[PDB]
Amino acid sequence: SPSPLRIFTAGGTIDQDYRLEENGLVVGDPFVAEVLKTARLAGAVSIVALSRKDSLDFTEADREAIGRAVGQAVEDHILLTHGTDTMVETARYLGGLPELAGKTVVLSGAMVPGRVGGSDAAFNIGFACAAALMLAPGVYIAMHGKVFDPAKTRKNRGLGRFEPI
Amino acid sequence: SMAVSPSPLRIFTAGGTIDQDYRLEENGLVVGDPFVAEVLKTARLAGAVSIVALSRKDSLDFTEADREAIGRAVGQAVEDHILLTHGTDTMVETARYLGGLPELAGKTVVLSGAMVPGRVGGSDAAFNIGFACAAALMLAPGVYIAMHGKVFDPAKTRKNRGLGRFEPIDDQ
Amino acid sequence: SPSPLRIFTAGGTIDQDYRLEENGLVVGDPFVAEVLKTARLAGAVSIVALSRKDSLDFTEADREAIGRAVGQAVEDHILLTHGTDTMVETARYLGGLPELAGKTVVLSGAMVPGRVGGSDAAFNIGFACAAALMLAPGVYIAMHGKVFDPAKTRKNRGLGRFEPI
Amino acid sequence: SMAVSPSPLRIFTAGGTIDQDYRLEENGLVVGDPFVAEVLKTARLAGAVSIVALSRKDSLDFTEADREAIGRAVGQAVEDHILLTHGTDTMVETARYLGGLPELAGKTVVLSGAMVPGRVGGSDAAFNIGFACAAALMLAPGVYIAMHGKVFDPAKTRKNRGLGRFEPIDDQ
Ligand SMILES: [Cl-]
Ligand SMILES: [Cl-]
Repeated sequence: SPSPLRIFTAGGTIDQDYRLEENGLVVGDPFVAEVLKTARLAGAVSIVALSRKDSLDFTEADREAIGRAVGQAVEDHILLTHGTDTMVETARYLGGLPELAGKTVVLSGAMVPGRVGGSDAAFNIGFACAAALMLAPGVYIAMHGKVFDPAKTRKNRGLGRFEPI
Repeated sequence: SMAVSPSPLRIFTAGGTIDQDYRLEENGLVVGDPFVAEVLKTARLAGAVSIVALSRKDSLDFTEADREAIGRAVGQAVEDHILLTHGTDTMVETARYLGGLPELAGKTVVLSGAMVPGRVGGSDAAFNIGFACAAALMLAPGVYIAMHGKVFDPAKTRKNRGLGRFEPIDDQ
Repeated sequence: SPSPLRIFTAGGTIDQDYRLEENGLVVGDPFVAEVLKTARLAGAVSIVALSRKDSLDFTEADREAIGRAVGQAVEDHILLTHGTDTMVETARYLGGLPELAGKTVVLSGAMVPGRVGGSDAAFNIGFACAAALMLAPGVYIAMHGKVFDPAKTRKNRGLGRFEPI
Repeated sequence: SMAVSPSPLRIFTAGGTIDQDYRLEENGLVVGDPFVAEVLKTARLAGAVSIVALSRKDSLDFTEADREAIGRAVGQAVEDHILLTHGTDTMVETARYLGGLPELAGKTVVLSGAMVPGRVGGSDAAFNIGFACAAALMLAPGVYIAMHGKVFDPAKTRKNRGLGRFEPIDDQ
């Protein structure tokens, strides 16, 4: 085989881990690296860290910086792992950038941290890798085993899911 | 009417390494329950996926009659998006057989599985299930093998039994 | 085989699990039950739920109620899973009760939730079950692969461990 | 002087089910690295435990010379608290052999392992390691089998190979 994939990590629930110092969860090392370590991949992949912030902390300036970072990739297939709180805001922002118009850009993450039992993360990473390879140029959210149009999607905080508007 | 989430994907299971589990009686691994069901249980799916168990035979007892039954089951499915979980040692033989059924011509059929049992630590299984579900939804009609985070053409693929990987057969 | 063991669950980090509604960890179902399900035990065990409170929330009245509950057990071998924040306070309280003087009472738990990767919980449960069977009547803390005297122990919050005073 | 945490327990590993792991080459389980090390890595121990790997032989290739080497290693240890991880099919034979060595008379020696490999989901291994570490520290000198959350007298124990459990031999 497939086209080279570049993966950017912006934090989120997917990456949370337990720390004794905080007596709870903190954004830790990118879980996507753990998943891809055992995926026995054939194709070229590179993983780059952007952020470990809470996605609620992202400003417009942070989304502009994420846009420029995705634009630094020569790869035309991109996965961004991200928190679900503001995944829609980032995805809509990227979808408006003429500079990304040739790329397939998929945002994903997890509702349950990858390091907690019963997580969606590994499935979501496989699904989102396929989506980043196979979908036409555009910006997408891949969650819940489907592909969402960011312009027509919202995060339901109370129900812990993405849904059509 | 209130929105109904479609369920475009059906899954069939034929066993293989992906489903192996330890049994005290055998003092070893046997083909267990379908591991794909465990992965989808926690995937928080928007739709549902019907998972239909076809066979758990050991690779050695898996016959041509068994492959026929798989082709009947895939062709009879209403869904046009199909994932078959299967052993890797004869996945190419099953994929090639399904590619020859004209009844499958409008369906996207993806075969997948795992090199390491899902119930053993460090398994490729969950990644492979996520990737193969997407592939079965997104690829054009045809028969494919989805492994190692890529798509293989069954007519141009072999299994390297030593290394536990699929490899392309290069054109000459 | 061994003498019957009664296990009481009072919550704590050991039992924490991720909930979408809280966007974080909450005290969930007792992890000791998950561990003992696969331990293939020969002996008689019964598990009883007392509390799912944060151990910091326990009052003197709650510790008196825990004492009376342990006293309702005919078993002379007792494990109490508990949060580490006030495990010493509960253990010292129980150690002062003449009514428990014939029982072996062991408190344990985990520094990392059992449902998070890399947890101490399963090891701690095996160790603490053995301790509850094998130690002389008394009240003990079993953590870090050793047995602590509650009267001579403190929880180091900053270092996430129990240590001699 | 500032307090030094003693390390009263030494661990020896002789393989067994507890250590089995999946290998692509064998298309199956082999005796892998010592799983006891994985469990103790995350136990947040106050002391340290030296873990000494003695053997990984398949039960079939495990010989009387191999049992002798285990008795030499346990007797030469400075520690008087010893846990040996081992296969369950011949744990009673090894335990009985060690019980006959006068050099072991002041040591508490516990044998343990797992019915299900540590690297397979749903394994007894971590519980068994915690329980057997405590047992090796708390029991009086002697040789014991610690499994199923209890202590077995090797002279009065058999393995039920069908059920994957140790059972007492009742006195008559
Ligand atoms: Cl938290
Ligand atoms: Cl095997």
